[PDB]
Amino acid sequence: TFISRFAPDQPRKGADILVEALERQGVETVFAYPGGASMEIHQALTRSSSIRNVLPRHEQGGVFAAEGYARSSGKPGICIATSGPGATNLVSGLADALLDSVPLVAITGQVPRRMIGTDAFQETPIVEVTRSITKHNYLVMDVEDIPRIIEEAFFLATSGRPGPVLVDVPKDIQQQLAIPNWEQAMRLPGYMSRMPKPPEDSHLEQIVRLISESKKPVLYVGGGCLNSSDELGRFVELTGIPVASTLMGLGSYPCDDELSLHMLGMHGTVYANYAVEHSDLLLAFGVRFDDRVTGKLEAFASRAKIVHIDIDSAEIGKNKTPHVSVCGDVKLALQGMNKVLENRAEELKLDFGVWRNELNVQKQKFPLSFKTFGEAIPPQYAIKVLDELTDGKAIISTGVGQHQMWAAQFYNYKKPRQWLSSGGLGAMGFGLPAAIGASVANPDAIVVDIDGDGSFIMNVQELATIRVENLPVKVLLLNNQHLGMVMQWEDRFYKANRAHTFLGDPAQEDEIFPNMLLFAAACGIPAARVTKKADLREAIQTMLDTPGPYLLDVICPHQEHVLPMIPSGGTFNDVITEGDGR
Amino acid sequence: TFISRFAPDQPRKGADILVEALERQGVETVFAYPGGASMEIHQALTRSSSIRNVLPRHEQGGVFAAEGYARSSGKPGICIATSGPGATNLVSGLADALLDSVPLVAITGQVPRRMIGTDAFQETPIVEVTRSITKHNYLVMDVEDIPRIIEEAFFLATSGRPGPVLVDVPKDIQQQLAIPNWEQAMRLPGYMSRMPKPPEDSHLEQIVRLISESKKPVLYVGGGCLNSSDELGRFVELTGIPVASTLMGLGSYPCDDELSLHMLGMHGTVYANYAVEHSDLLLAFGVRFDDRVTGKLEAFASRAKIVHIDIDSAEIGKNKTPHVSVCGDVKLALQGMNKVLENRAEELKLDFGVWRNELNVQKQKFPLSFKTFGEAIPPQYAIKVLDELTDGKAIISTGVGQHQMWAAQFYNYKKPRQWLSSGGLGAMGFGLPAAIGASVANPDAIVVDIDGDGSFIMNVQELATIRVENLPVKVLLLNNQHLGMVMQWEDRFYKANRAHTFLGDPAQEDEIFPNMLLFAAACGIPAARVTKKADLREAIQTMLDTPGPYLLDVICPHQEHVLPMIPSGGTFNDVITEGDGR
Ligand SMILES: Cc1cc2nc3c(=O)[nH]c(=O)nc-3n(C[C@H](O)[C@H](O)[C@H](O)COP(=O)(O)OP(=O)(O)OC[C@H]3O[C@@H](n4cnc5c(N)ncnc54)[C@H](O)[C@@H]3O)c2cc1C
Ligand SMILES: Cc1cc2nc3c(=O)[nH]c(=O)nc-3n(C[C@H](O)[C@H](O)[C@H](O)COP(=O)(O)OP(=O)(O)OC[C@H]3O[C@@H](n4cnc5c(N)ncnc54)[C@H](O)[C@@H]3O)c2cc1C
Ligand SMILES: Cc1ncc(C[n+]2c([C@@](C)(O)OO)sc(CCOP(=O)(O)OP(=O)(O)O)c2C)c(N)n1
Ligand SMILES: Cc1ncc(C[n+]2c([C@@](C)(O)OO)sc(CCOP(=O)(O)OP(=O)(O)O)c2C)c(N)n1
Ligand SMILES: COc1nc(C)nc(NC(=O)NS(=O)(=O)c2ccccc2OCCCl)n1
Ligand SMILES: COc1nc(C)nc(NC(=O)NS(=O)(=O)c2ccccc2OCCCl)n1
Ligand SMILES: [Mg+2]
Ligand SMILES: [Mg+2]
Ligand SMILES: [Mg+2]
Ligand SMILES: [Mg+2]
Repeated sequence: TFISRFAPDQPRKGADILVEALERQGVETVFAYPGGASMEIHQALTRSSSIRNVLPRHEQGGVFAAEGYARSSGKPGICIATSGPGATNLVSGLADALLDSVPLVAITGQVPRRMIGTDAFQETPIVEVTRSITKHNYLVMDVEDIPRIIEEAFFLATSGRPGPVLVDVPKDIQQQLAIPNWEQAMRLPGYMSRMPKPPEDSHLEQIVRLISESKKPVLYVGGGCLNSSDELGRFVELTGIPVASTLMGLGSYPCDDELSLHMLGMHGTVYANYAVEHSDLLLAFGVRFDDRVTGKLEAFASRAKIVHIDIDSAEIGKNKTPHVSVCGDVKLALQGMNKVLENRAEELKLDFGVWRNELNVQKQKFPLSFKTFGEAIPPQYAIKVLDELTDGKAIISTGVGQHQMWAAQFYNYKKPRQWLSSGGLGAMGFGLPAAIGASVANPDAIVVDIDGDGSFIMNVQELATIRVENLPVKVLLLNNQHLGMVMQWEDRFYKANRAHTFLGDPAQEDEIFPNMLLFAAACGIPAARVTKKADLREAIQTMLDTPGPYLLDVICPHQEHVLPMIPSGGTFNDVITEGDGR
Repeated sequence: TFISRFAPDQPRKGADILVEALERQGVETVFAYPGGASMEIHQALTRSSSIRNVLPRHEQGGVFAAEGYARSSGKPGICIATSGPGATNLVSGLADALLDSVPLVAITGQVPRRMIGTDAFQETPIVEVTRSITKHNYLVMDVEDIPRIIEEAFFLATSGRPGPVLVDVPKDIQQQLAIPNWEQAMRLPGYMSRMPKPPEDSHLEQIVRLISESKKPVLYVGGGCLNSSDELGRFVELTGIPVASTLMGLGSYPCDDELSLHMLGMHGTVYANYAVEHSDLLLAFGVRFDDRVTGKLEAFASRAKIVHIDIDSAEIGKNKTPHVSVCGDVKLALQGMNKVLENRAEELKLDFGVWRNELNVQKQKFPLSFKTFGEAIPPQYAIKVLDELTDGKAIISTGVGQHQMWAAQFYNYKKPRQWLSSGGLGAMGFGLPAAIGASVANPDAIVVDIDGDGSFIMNVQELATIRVENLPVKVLLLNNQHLGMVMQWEDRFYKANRAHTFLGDPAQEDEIFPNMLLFAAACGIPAARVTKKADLREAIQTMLDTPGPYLLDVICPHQEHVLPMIPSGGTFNDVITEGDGR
């Protein structure tokens, strides 16, 4: 039973109605940066005792923190910005949340309703700008609609395939006095009538049947399984099917497990891509068959019966055409299939030990490998040490690039929502603000931003946020002085011709530039640099043991390449397994 | 004080709420064609005792009748159609009403809300289709919004620059029971804050000043003056400025008046186009400077100070850049200027008799002329006889083409809203259904559809409507067996090479085809054909004296050309004054 701060017959500002609408959704944290068009909302936030605001230093930091909050908790992330330049600073995070299916509610202040369309001060038609990069958006045109629209926004953001919803609120609506009606029904008849139903036994029986008739089955799990950790684990016990995971699915099935093929795709392991290449049954659970994973679509799982379980009917058959399809929640499909598998256990007699042994041969012939040069620090090794010293229990956020791939390859995530990374859009600058949101959502967890030097500097201003909010955010900065992933493609395909990928100072070519330690010092954050591989273990331990925030500048040789690599649009026969920039 | 047919606490269907919403707007006549998605609305219409439905035989006839109703009365015309093929049949009339600024409210049934977007039975996304050809449109998503949206539709259609508004009503909303709230405020804050204010004396004084300083002033009046007949007439008394009128403005100033220059433009009189060509002050009242009137914009009124009074700020300076501009209702501007002119009468001493005499010389050297060949009926002469026998008091609707021009040139409209013609879009088939709407709105008036044989056959099915509704609609069919206006351009610019402009039967080339008398006979409408000019006067008199509907098939030589003609994009020096298809 909710307790309002206003009498049921007492008129309050629309901004107070909006804040209470957030309170009634269970919101405890927002990421709000004030401006003229949203001042009323910020005043109403100070009047709330249950909602805390984390003031970022850039609205892109605000939306990315809301993402990290959401990705690490399963709850919707809430960011708030003013009109115009505040709203446009949210755009990268909105697109990021849509491509990765992250539940997000973004609220933007807007000019007064009568000023809309007149090129008013700090006016941006943000509803038009963001229509194609949000799951849905709204322009509130009356204070009476605030309870309903906020409720619909949270429902749309969190139900079905999750995504971002933007709510544009004109300033005059924030000031207008009204008595809210919290009993209004939502106006989503089409959306609600097309929400997937529980999976029928008809479809679930056929899948278990295809499993018993197959000899080379491969699980292909992705971001849709983040809430099915227990069900997927039980499913693997009952079937013994090896698990290949996408970038977004990492941790749904434990990485340090015997049946784990780890990541597949462009930078997936040789044995995971091998398994899919030669499988006869592909169980595609919570995946969208993106080009990083499949390469050439015609060659992807070319001799496999493809079972695709997805909550979005539009994804089924979008790129790869399945044989069997189930449109529904993969959590429920796993539960139904687990019952059938448990009952018919002695009848089915499932044993894929011959297939698993064929894969474990590839696993030992072509494992993930890295080279140690003198006393230089291998980035892959630094992440393995972090995994060891944190016991694989840390929440990991990343930027985008080589360090992102190494953070995916060389850390054994035991649970979903430890892995917070921008996969579909791949937005640099995500790692630091995402760690802010993850730490606020999980204040007792070890939170480490494994960042690159290009990605880290893009939103370096959020170090001030970390200090002011006294968040124990650790930064493991893999510093190669380059835009590494673009540098790698220069080496492979452009004869190592450098086109603006060096991030240091060419006048002092052998100096680490910039000095990231002084960025941390500017914000009162203790920091250190490590260069010798012998010193790396104690340096990471110091970062972990030092209470509060900490930045560890880990210098790495830039000639490292992420391996293996299947070229874009290629097949398994095109996989690159050796070579670097030396 | 309105009297509802339901108790204020009694729930009724949304369809009954919609019909009462029409009743509360003063609606007495709708033009509604039933279908599955609008059956509920039609059931609710039979329960209304104050609203009469005129069932057309085609929804295009329905919307064009709503136009004729509106154009002839100043009230909004209301048409109703079912979803899908009913809605798409409204499209030509919606575009027609937008280009001519006709107040119109179109209501379309729609599939149930949950079916929208699923390619349901008879589903058309009519709101998307018609967004660019309506002033505004709505998709009603809750039964509670019906009172507000209907009120906003009528307000938007009739206020400012009038235009069509479409309201799309899903079938489930028509069936849902609710208690309407008729006190809801409209949500048009931007539109209402930008509605033009009464004209300031600052701007009105400057215009009267420019009048006293000019020696060759020309009034240039259009469709925006249809409600300023008295004010414009008083303005002409106080200034003695000659009046040139657009196609849409005909009748605002009486045609059979001494100061009337009649129509200007592509087929305007030589003296009207002369006056504008050599004017030093152009009073552009309620006009939009379209290409038919101006020709080459740089040459149009090239040596004139241009005063443009328009209620739409977007029209001021759109094609021609004025010197002085007033954004407001021309009715109020005329009233304000009339006060100034009346007070400073002896001070201003306005006399343009020198300019008027220079124009009356052109008026006598180059008047409107037509040629009589043997006993063949000149179409121009037929319209002059109709003018005489009706004493210039008939409501005239037309199709589009040569007959439309002759109906504009050779009938002296004494008041606005006697002239109902499609000017901006120029849609053939307008004349017959427009006469239906004009007769329903003016049941004691003489209503004559001056139609062409191509235009008349397009909506010939509305003859059944005329008989069933027992409307005294007269049809003066100027039958030249051709698509005359396109034929004229073939003669002038394509060496008379015929490209599908002959409407008769080439097997029986000298037979009148089709036999329009049998179309009228099929619908129990008395009819006659006249071919000899000597018989024309009695035939028209018989048409007028015979009570009820009547069709007069007036056979005309097809080689007639509308004269004069300024070629498209030409100047006054390019005017064509002689020649035909002989
Ligand atoms: C530099 C870089 C390199 C990359 N290389 C790789 C790579 O080598 N390998 C790799 O895997 N990725 C790689 N990616 C990531 C990549 O581009 C995509 O983000 C990722 O492959 C897609 O993950 P997904 O298939 O699990 O679909 P997601 O983006 O996670 O979407 C989830 C899918 O499951 C469905 N779903 C959601 N919820 C449910 C539910 N409850 N039940 C059923 N279905 C549900 C959704 O409708 C959607 O179809 C890389 C990214 C970057 C930036
Ligand atoms: C075959 C054919 C030939 C044609 N040839 C000619 C021709 O030779 N000559 C000719 O004149 N037309 C001709 N037309 C008609 C033509 O294409 C245009 O419809 C017409 O010229 C435009 O009329 P208008 O300038 O009065 O503007 P309208 O279409 O009547 O619009 C009214 C204008 O006044 C403004 N307004 C409305 N209400 C008010 C108010 N209360 N106060 C102030 N302003 C207001 C509106 O914003 C708008 O700018 C022809 C049409 C056809 C089909
Ligand atoms: C906002 C933004 N701008 C540019 C991008 C294009 N990319 C990349 C890519 C793979 O998306 O190529 O398309 S990765 C990358 C360079 C990463 O520099 P680093 O942070 O130092 O990490 P590393 O360990 O050295 O590799 C660039 C420039 C991007 N994704 N986001
Ligand atoms: C729905 C529609 N289709 C085609 C049209 C193109 N036009 C015309 C025009 C000027 O708009 O040329 O653009 S006029 C015209 C022929 C008129 O045949 P009539 O009715 O017999 O009259 P008349 O006395 O003989 O001239 C055509 C074909 C049109 N406007 N509407
Ligand atoms: C320096 O100007 C300033 N500074 C600050 C800190 N606040 C405000 N607020 C404000 O202008 N409110 S407003 O009247 O409703 C308003 C009117 C018109 C257009 C926009 C608009 O607001 C939306 C953007 Cl501020 N203005
Ligand atoms: C021959 O079928 C028929 N005939 C007639 C005369 N009426 C109806 N009515 C009807 O189908 N109503 S509906 O259930 O709500 C409905 C459901 C789905 C899609 C559309 C739809 O209606 C909108 C278009 Cl009819 N159907
Ligand atoms: Mg080592
Ligand atoms: Mg780098
Ligand atoms: Mg004669
Ligand atoms: Mg004709």
